[PDB]
Amino acid sequence: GKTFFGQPLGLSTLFMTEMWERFSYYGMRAILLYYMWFLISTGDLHITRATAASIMAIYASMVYLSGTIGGFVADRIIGARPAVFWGGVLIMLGHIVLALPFGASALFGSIILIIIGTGFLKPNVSTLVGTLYDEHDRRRDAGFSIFVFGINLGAFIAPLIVGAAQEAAGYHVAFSLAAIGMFIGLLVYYFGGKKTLDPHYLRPTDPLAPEEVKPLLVKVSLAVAGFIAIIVVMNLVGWNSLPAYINLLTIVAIAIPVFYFAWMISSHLRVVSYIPLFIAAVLFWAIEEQGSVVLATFAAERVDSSWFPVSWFQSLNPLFIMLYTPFFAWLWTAWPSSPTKFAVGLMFAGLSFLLMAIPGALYGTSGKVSPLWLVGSWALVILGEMLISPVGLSVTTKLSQMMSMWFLSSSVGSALNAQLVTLYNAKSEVAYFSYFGLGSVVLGIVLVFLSKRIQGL
Ligand SMILES: CCCCCCC/C=C/CCCCCC(=O)OC[C@@H](O)CO
Ligand SMILES: CCCCCCC/C=C\CCCCCC(=O)OC[C@@H](O)CO
Ligand SMILES: CCCCCCC/C=C\CCCCCC(=O)OC[C@@H](O)CO
Ligand SMILES: CCCCCCC/C=C\CCCCCC(=O)OC[C@H](O)CO
Ligand SMILES: CCCCCCC/C=C\CCCCCC(=O)OC[C@H](O)CO
Ligand SMILES: CCCCCCC/C=C\CCCCCC(=O)OC[C@H](O)CO
Ligand SMILES: CCCCCCC/C=C\CCCCCC(=O)OC[C@H](O)CO
Ligand SMILES: CCCCCCC/C=C\CCCCCC(=O)OC[C@H](O)CO
Ligand SMILES: CCCCCCC/C=C\CCCCCC(=O)OC[C@H](O)CO
Ligand SMILES: CCCCCCC/C=C\CCCCCC(=O)OC[C@H](O)CO
Ligand SMILES: CCCCCCC/C=C\CCCCCC(=O)OC[C@H](O)CO
Ligand SMILES: CCCCCCC/C=C\CCCCCC(=O)OC[C@H](O)CO
Ligand SMILES: CCCCCCC/C=C\CCCCCC(=O)OC[C@H](O)CO
Ligand SMILES: CCCCCCC/C=C\CCCCCC(=O)OC[C@H](O)CO
Ligand code: NA
Repeated sequence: GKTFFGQPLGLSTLFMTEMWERFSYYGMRAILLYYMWFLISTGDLHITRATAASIMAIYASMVYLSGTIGGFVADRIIGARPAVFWGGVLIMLGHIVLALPFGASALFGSIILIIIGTGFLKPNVSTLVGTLYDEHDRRRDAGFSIFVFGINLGAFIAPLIVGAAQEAAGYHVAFSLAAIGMFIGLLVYYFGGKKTLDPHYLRPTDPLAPEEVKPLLVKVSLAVAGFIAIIVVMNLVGWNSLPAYINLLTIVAIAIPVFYFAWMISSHLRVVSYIPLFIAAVLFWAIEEQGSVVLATFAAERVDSSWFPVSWFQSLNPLFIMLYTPFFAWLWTAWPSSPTKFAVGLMFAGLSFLLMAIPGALYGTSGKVSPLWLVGSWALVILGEMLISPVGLSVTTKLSQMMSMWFLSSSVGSALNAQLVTLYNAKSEVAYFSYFGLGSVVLGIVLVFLSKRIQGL
């Protein structure tokens, strides 16, 4: 029978939908920080570079958090297929906003649009992949792997294409390419979906019952009122700078999992066992998410890249994932506990940062070093990713609220980054990499020691 790599044909539509959406997202990620440096350098945007770095991290943190809500809105209110569509429209508008002839004044609107749009789309394209398969279809794992390959393909080519356009034709043209990529995704998604997706998913599959509407409304309104209350009090007492708002969002992103732990623990052994795994994932993702902030800074300031666009380094994360997956797929069938995998994963992340301490220690920080240092850094952190990422969902489910905590681990890690990356600068380079690299190796060794008990729990 006709398939797409052995899978139902609908996977082709969803593969390309996600590939082009990830193209738009990671094309933006690869130039947004440099764009803020440019807006800063012309006096248009009145922040420090450290705040610009902080923004990048909390942006990612909010995007991951937003994805924790989009499943519910689709399943219970609008349906999965319209969530992916309108989510894509919002993503597209978010890039259009940065393509328009504005400067710093458009940044917040773009960020809000992409936060909301990505939160609608990302959980719900993954849902639709599952809908391709009946309950006990054994292809299900294979289809999701092919899907993830589409994600990485889009992440790989976007910095190449969008980053080259940015240097040749300017930031506005480059962001317009991100919007067009999403537009392409919407075209394939809309017309391909009708031919291959079940019309059942045009509507919520668990619509709010009559008595559930009001409690939901009350709960949302109380949250909005509380948040706005905190913001007026912040402005009355004079905590109204941009870093003050970033600290508020940091606190919110960390509090949400902390309150969930307190809920489950006080309302038991397995849950206690998950604290060190969640912390290990948080720290892994912190380092991994710094590729686009701290390593991107290092790439622009300290690497000799005179002959190629410096945003291209952002292709190495997905490149290594793609290159490594055959070897790791063979390893998991030829061959370790998940707590051991997390600990070794954190150690590789720590090594990836220790490695970057060497060129400044050996050559000084005033010159430029070879791109191969960053190539080796991403090689190491992605090695850890191959250990932690394929199992993270599994371990957290082996042990609904908590299922979402796996996805929150990368939001918390990015929120931690919003604080940490403000410490990175030309003068702190070597100590920053040394401290956080060694610190992550040491905690990886701690988790190794704890790995047996956790295995029991
Ligand atoms: C099984 C996974 C393999 C990945 C391991 C990769 C480890 C990376 C080590 C760093 C090597 C790059 C540093 C060498 C370098 O910078 O060369 C500079 C020189 O070419 C310029 O004069
Ligand atoms: C049980 C472990 C909890 C995980 C928390 C992760 C670490 C969180 C905060 C560490 C912040 C202090 C680092 C400041 C620092 O010394 O950086 C060094 C460098 O910037 C200059 O020497
Ligand atoms: C597959 C299992 C991997 C197990 C690896 C065990 C740990 C490997 C290497 C530990 C090296 C950490 C040394 C850090 C270091 O020397 O930095 C010193 C520097 O920070 C002093 O300022
Ligand atoms: C300039 C005026 C714009 C007014 C906005 C109203 C837009 C109304 C319809 C736009 C056409 C796209 C709707 C299709 C849709 O609902 O997608 C969900 C599912 O994917 C349908 O297969
Ligand atoms: C579902 C969570 C929704 C949370 C919404 C609040 C998050 C809003 C923005 C993310 C943090 C970005 C703040 C910095 C920023 O917006 O840059 C604006 C320009 O710097 C203007 O100076
Ligand atoms: C609903 C269709 C949405 C499709 C994506 C929207 C992008 C469409 C066209 C992009 C045109 C934007 C040109 C960017 C631009 O003006 O460059 C400015 C230069 O810096 C100097 O003019
Ligand atoms: C965080 C701010 C964003 C808040 C947006 C969430 C919207 C909150 C409540 C929306 C109510 C959902 C529509 C109600 C509804 O469709 O009722 C139909 C029922 O299925 C039949 O009784
Ligand atoms: C921006 C978030 C602050 C809270 C405002 C969100 C509330 C938006 C809509 C709530 C309207 C109540 C929904 C009831 C409803 O329309 O259901 C109709 C039934 O389906 C009747 O057949
Ligand atoms: C949901 C309604 C609550 C109000 C809008 C939600 C936005 C949430 C957090 C705002 C944090 C981003 C602040 C953006 C900004 O430009 O602040 C910087 C100040 O202008 C510095 O003086
Ligand atoms: C699921 C629970 C959600 C809990 C969210 C609680 C957030 C409560 C308070 C946050 C207020 C702290 C922000 C103000 C602040 O830190 O100022 C930063 C700088 O010191 C100002 O210069
Ligand atoms: C599908 C594999 C195609 C070949 C690798 C794709 C390259 C994508 C991004 C490269 C990021 C920039 C790295 C620059 C670099 O590695 O140059 C190393 C040179 O040997 C140093 O002169
Ligand atoms: C268990 C997987 C670990 C992968 C091992 C491969 C990495 C082997 C050595 C990495 C050390 C990188 C430093 C190389 C170095 O410092 O050379 C610098 C030269 O001066 C550049 O000309
Ligand atoms: C298995 C391959 C792993 C390759 C990475 C090995 C990393 C091991 C050690 C690198 C740590 C270098 C620290 C450099 C340092 O802190 O020196 C400080 C100097 O005084 C410069 O301020
Ligand atoms: C010059 C560097 C100093 C040498 C450091 C290398 C030490 C390498 C590994 C130490 C790990 C200690 C093993 C403890 C352990 O694994 O416990 C066994 C159980 O499986 C733990 O749950
Ligand atoms: Na360059």
